[PDB]
Amino acid sequence: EPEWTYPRLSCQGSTFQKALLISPHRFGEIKGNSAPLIIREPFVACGPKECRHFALTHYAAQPGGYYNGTRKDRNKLRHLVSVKLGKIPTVENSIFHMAAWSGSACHDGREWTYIGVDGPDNDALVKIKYGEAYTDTYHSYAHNILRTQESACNCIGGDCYLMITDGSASGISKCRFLKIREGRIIKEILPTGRVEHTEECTCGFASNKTIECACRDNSYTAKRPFVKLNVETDTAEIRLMCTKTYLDTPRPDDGSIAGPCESNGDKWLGGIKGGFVHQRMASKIGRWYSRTMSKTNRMGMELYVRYDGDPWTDSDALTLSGVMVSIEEPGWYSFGFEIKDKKCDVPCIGIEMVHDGGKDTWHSAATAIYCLMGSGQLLWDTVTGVDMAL
Amino acid sequence: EPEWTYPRLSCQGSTFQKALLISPHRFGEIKGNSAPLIIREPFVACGPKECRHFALTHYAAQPGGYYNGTRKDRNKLRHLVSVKLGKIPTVENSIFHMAAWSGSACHDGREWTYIGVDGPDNDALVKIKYGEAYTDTYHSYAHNILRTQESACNCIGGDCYLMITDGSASGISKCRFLKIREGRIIKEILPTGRVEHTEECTCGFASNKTIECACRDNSYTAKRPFVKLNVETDTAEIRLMCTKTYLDTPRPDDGSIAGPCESNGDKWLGGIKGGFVHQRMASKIGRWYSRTMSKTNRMGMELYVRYDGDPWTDSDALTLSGVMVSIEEPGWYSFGFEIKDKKCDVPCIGIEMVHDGGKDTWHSAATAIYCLMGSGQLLWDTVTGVDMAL
Amino acid sequence: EPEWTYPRLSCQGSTFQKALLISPHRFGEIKGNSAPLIIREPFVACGPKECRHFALTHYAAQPGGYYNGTRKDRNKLRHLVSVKLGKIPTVENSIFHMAAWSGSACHDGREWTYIGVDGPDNDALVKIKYGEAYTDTYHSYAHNILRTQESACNCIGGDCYLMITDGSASGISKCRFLKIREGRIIKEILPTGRVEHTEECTCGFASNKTIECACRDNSYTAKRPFVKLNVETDTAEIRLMCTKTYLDTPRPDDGSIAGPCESNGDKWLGGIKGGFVHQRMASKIGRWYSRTMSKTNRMGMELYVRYDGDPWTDSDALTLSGVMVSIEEPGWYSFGFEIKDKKCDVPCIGIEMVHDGGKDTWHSAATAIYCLMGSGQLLWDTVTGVDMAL
Amino acid sequence: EPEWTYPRLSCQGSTFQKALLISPHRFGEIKGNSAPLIIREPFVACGPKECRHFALTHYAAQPGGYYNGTRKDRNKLRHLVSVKLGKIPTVENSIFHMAAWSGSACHDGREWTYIGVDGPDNDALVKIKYGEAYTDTYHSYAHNILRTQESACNCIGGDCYLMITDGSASGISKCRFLKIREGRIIKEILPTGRVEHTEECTCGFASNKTIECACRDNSYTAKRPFVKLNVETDTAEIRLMCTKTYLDTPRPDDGSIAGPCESNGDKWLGGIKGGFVHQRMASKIGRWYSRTMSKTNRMGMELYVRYDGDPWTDSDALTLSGVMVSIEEPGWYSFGFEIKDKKCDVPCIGIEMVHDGGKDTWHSAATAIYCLMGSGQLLWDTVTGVDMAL
Ligand SMILES: N=C(N)Nc1cc(C(=O)O)ccc1N1C(=O)CCC1(CO)CO
Ligand SMILES: N=C(N)Nc1cc(C(=O)O)ccc1N1C(=O)CCC1(CO)CO
Ligand SMILES: N=C(N)Nc1cc(C(=O)O)ccc1N1C(=O)CCC1(CO)CO
Ligand SMILES: N=C(N)Nc1cc(C(=O)O)ccc1N1C(=O)CCC1(CO)CO
Ligand SMILES: [Ca+2]
Ligand SMILES: [Ca+2]
Ligand SMILES: [Ca+2]
Ligand SMILES: [Ca+2]
Ligand SMILES: [Ca+2]
Repeated sequence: EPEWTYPRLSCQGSTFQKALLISPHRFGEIKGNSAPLIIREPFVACGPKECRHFALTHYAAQPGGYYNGTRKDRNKLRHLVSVKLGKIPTVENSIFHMAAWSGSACHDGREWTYIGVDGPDNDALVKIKYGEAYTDTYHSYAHNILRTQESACNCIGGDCYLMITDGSASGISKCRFLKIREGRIIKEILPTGRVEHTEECTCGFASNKTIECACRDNSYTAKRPFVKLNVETDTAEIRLMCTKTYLDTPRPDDGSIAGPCESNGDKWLGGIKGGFVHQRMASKIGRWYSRTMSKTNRMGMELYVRYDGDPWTDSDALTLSGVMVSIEEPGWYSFGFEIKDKKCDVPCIGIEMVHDGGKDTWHSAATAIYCLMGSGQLLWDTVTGVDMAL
Repeated sequence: EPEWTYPRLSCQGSTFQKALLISPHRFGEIKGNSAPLIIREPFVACGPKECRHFALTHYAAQPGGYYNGTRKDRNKLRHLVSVKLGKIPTVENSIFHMAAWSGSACHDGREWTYIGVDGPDNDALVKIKYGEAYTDTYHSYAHNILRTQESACNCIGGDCYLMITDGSASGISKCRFLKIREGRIIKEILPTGRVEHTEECTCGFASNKTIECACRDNSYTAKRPFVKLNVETDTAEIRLMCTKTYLDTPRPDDGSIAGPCESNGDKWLGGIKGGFVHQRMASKIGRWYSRTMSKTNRMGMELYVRYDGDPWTDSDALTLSGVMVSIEEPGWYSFGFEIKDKKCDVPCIGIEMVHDGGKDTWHSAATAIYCLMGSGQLLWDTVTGVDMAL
Repeated sequence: EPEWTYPRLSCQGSTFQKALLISPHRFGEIKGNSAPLIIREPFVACGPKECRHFALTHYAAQPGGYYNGTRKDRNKLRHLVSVKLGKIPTVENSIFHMAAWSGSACHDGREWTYIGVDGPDNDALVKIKYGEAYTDTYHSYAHNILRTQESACNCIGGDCYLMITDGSASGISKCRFLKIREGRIIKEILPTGRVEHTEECTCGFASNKTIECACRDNSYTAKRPFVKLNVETDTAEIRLMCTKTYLDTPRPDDGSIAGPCESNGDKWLGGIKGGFVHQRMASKIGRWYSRTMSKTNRMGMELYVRYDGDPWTDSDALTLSGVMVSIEEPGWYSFGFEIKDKKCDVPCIGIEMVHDGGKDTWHSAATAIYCLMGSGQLLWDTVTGVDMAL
Repeated sequence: EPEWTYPRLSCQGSTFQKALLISPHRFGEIKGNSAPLIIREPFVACGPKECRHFALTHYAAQPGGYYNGTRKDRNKLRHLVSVKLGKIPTVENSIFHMAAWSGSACHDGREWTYIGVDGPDNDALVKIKYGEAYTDTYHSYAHNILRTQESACNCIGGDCYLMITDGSASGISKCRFLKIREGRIIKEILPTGRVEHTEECTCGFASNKTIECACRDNSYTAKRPFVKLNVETDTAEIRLMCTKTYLDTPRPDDGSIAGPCESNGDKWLGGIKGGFVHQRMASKIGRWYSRTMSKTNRMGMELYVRYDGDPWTDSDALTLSGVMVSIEEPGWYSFGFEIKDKKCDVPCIGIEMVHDGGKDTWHSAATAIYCLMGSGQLLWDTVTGVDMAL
């Protein structure tokens, strides 16, 4: 009988470097003989023995004949699939866990937990799966597209925590947190503080007592709402990050937003999921973030870091760590996960590189990875190498 | 040495929701690069560690060149194949267990048992397989298409029970039950009661002492013959279900059949295999059934439920639970199986969604799944998303 | 540490029935999307946990571009490959063990032993492989196409026995036997008796003290040379079978060969590998043989059996058991192997069904299987279902 | 908990024979249905239970649409992939370990260690991976294409040794050695002696105290620099081999280079990685080398051997052992690895057979293997069997 998964100290290191790239459409030529699935919202989650590359497929492949609708998000064909990290997600390589248009997954040291959301926008549903068995569900509370993270949930000692949210994308979406255990929701936490809008949270353990999240506000601010969940008391609390380096997209020039740490500024309506991961140290804490290069568009991607301080009250601009993707290459959703080494965890940042060619063609993505290893500075940037017209 | 499989209490819950969809032909475009097998009569069966998606292939794929004959049922090329639940049944993903045009399978907690039927219609044969070894056979008694369930057999404490049947589809087909153990038939039970016609039974444990089956009568009634097998004495007994919600197809308006619980009514010649599964509770019993939406055609699919009572004498109409498939989408064979969680069994209903385009083209099917999870009502319906002309 | 494999009593039963068919070219249409390997000389061998389908590929696939030369036998591209029994041997499904144009394999209860032959016809070489390591070799003695069985070698208590042969196909080819152990040849046996010609032997355990073989004589007789190897003393001895049902192809009418059990009769130059397997009983011994239906051509295939007696002196015609393949369907090489059940061995007969369309096109084969199971008579025959022009 | 890997005595034998060939492009016809990856610099490395076929892919396949650039070496798309030895490295069969344009790997008896190099030529990076976790990095010291072996690193008792090098290909490239343990570099050795140029080293254990390497000098000599690393003191030392059979390409006639063992002779600018492996004996040492057949071009490949002596001072010409590849067939990079049998190691020599058709088409390679087994002489040569125009 295996033991439960706990957050440990991150491995020694001080910089991020190009780790691996997964460009399934470098094989989808009309001339080729492969069949990569058309997907979006990819994310990596790892257990003690393996890392898995999850994603949301449109139950279609390239080359294929159902490209129409792949640019849309919610529908009755969307499914959450996954391949082992390092394998091209093809029709046969892949595994379909369930039907869903929003999802998350996390391993608890013993078994996998898959989360999926599907159903009518006004009464959607969150379905928990433990291994091969469907174990539970959660209903919509705001009755407007119940959705989840699009990144790994976080398990500790057997209890897993997962952010959920219901509401308008241009209005109010108060997020919620579910304390899931062995597939069954044993609790539902109501966060305190700034909650006008909080979705697509990238959560991770800052320690054995706290989980933090860098989220997305789609209608009020270019600042990223920041969650701090006290695992010990299952209580949460949110409030806009205070640094000058706004991590959302779109966003105004750094420092452009006048006022205290709670000022939303101009709506800058819209947003994007941002990478975020922790570097746990015996007496210090590293916080790595990623943000698109273009301020208005999803192009490029840079890495930031800030050791210690309270993101809630620290307005000091973050430290630039590197360019993971140039402005000529797509830089869309991003996320964090942590590989488990023998005695330490390895913080990494995955990046969704969408191949957008309009609604008239297929719409898929590549997944570039970057992990903490060694010292110095980020050396190389990433490219998908795909030519959509093939 | 593993221990034997026993039926346990179902997991807590009170509604069925869309679980997973397997549409292998969403990848069989002339333009694509995949190779899904052309099949029919799919069914899921699970062991303690995994669920497998079995089916009957025509040893052909799409796109391919042997579409002629795939709409026929019995032949020398038909084989029983299976992939793990969650994988697309393709030429390479699949495993061929044996040659057969009728089949069943069930895991006994230790090893898989595959059942296959093939041979001349007048002297067909039932072949039992235990793991990789061919272990036994059973001959035709009525000498007219010896056939079996097309759904999982049920094992308890090591002994597995399987319904078989021989006879005319428009005449008399007295079914039989085989008590198989470790691949060898240690008994053959002769059911009592209504037996003029009883085929394609969907059986499952109602408890540790009884196995129940919702079967098909192809020539006498629109009511479903109902089997109750006393596992403790290996004795059976059949008699037409008594509810007003006739579960066969075709069928007349509910309550249309005048008379007592034994009235067959108009022949309504023909039928279809219907889903059926048990929800075991400490002091109550849930019985879930499925029936096509159209009364005359195999279109649509709805879920029913009836807690307690004797289906043999209860004429009270079943309770509508939801629409798993609309009348615009194919709703063919259906069936039940139960996923094994750590401490409870999860009742599910699989549905065969055939892609019928006439005998002039390929004839294959998708498999939509629905499982008990959480409460409330069924939220979403299922679609194959396939456009046969591609 | 696993224990060594020993021959046990066969499972109870008294007839052979169609078990499984492997027609990889039912997916090689120019229109399809699969890639089955072009092969020949297939054979199945099983260990305690799995059966494997070995064969000799021309390192080519259908559809493909290297069909020229596939009808030839020996060459520098031929490799011995294998897939698990039940999987289609495709480019990706397959595993390449070594380069060879003649081969054999057998599992000893602990690890697999692969045998391969390749090299110049005048100085060919036999290479033994144990798992992933190349362990030994044996040189040509007659200096004319050193070749081996094309069926499984037989291991007992850890020592494996394998027939080898060197010589002209139309002249003298004295076969030899190698006692291999853990990959290394610890002995070389020189058979006694009739040895003018003895190749492609189908060997199997008649007991814990004797291995028997039905072989092929390519230039002297239509009778099959018969080997009896005393495992206990590692001594052999050969002499033409004495039944009237000649099992070679070509062959004259049964009983046509005048004289005693040693008469070769007319050369009937040429031959074919024939199926042969043992049915071990507490006090009786079943011997099953297969022979093409046509006397002059490789078409059709029938099953024979003879309980007890000495094939060396028994001239009584064998008992016809059934038609595994009609005269309209190809019936080429055949062979025997035995599946291992929990407490008994299951004798089976595999059949090579070649798709011969001349040297101007591809030349591949299907593998039909038949195993002992239950009683009565053989019910169905086998067909490849392949239309070479697709 | 498994124990550490140590070098043992090689298995008994005295000759090399054709073992296995991996020609993935025997399936890349425009007409076929397969997808082999376009690669280069292949190499095999084995652990106690399996051998893996690593290589450097251009993230492209045949047939495909990105053939331009595959003839170039360094780029942002190159990745180190690997399949189990015996499987065709296809898009789906393969696993991508990391992004790199130079690499190495070795198993330490417990877990795999993958090494990859990528980044700007002037500030490249060496990334160590232990299983699924990124563990360490090493920076460029000469600031000119930091690169590594292109063959397996060598682990002993848990510590693994890997040659690295930085410098000009036509100038000075002083190589370095990294003592890696559990993914982390615990030491960096600076070799003594001739070091003007030393790259692409083929290293292997000559004993439990010494690792030897046959390297490449790209700008000064046709003689192969020879490394001897004292594992016991982690000290190294290099000096040009002294035999008359120059093993580099290009090279002048044997014995053409006048002078003592340290004479570089004419630049013969350029080189190639050469095969080299040890045959450990109780009291003797076999050293096997390979060298292209043509003196000026990468065509053909022959095997050499020299028992005992000091390659540093022995000028006696090596003993010709055989022709693994004729002058009509490509003979490019070559390398050594050792399969692990139950009680001994099996020395083998892999050969890279590039399919060069100019920069206007794809550029991929086949991998022919040869291993020590039995006695006598090398019997057969190897051919790719590929016709690039298909
Ligand atoms: N309002 C949103 N942020 N929605 C949203 C926006 C985008 C985009 O801008 O590209 C993509 C997907 C979604 N999503 C959906 O459409 C339903 C689920 C969800 C991703 O799983 C949001 O979590
Ligand atoms: N009389 C029947 N119910 N036969 C039957 C009917 C249909 C259909 O109406 O679609 C499909 C398959 C069968 N079957 C066969 O043709 C042989 C086996 C069997 C399914 O495995 C019946 O169990
Ligand atoms: N003389 C023979 N029997 N040779 C022979 C004949 C045929 C045939 O008639 O179809 C096929 C293969 C072979 N073989 C070869 O060509 C080399 C090896 C061997 C099969 O592995 C013979 O064992
Ligand atoms: N100077 C060299 N020897 N470079 C070199 C030469 C060739 C060739 O001549 O064919 C091929 C690859 C490389 N390589 C590169 O381009 C970067 C890494 C490396 C192989 O991994 C050299 O180790
Ligand atoms: Ca925003
Ligand atoms: Ca494939
Ligand atoms: Ca009916
Ligand atoms: Ca003959
Ligand atoms: Ca040189």
